[PDB]
Amino acid sequence: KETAAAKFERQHMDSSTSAASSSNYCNQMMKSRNLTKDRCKPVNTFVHESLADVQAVCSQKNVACKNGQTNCYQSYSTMSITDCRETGSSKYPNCAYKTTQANKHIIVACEGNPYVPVHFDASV
Repeated sequence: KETAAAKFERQHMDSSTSAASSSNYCNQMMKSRNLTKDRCKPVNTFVHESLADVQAVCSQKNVACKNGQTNCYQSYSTMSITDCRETGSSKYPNCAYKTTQANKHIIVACEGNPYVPVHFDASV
């Protein structure tokens, strides 16, 4: 059954692009990563870095997660991220997203051994 660590990679990693390059990125990626299968996931972030650099955040700065959990970590560095937010025209199964490209610090929740990212908490 898909592990939380593999789910994190499927929902949030895009190491094969340095940034989104068209306003269609989100529409394409959300669908291809199967995030719109049962319903339109309202918001999702993609990280354009190597997985190794993202797993390493689990050893960077410890911060409370937005929900008060103490297993969150904030990247020491800014990262290339694409934010995808549902549009007013989004209608299941035709989920429609606005693509935003930015460079920010990321916040993830880590668990297990090896200790790796399992949830994308926020970009700051």
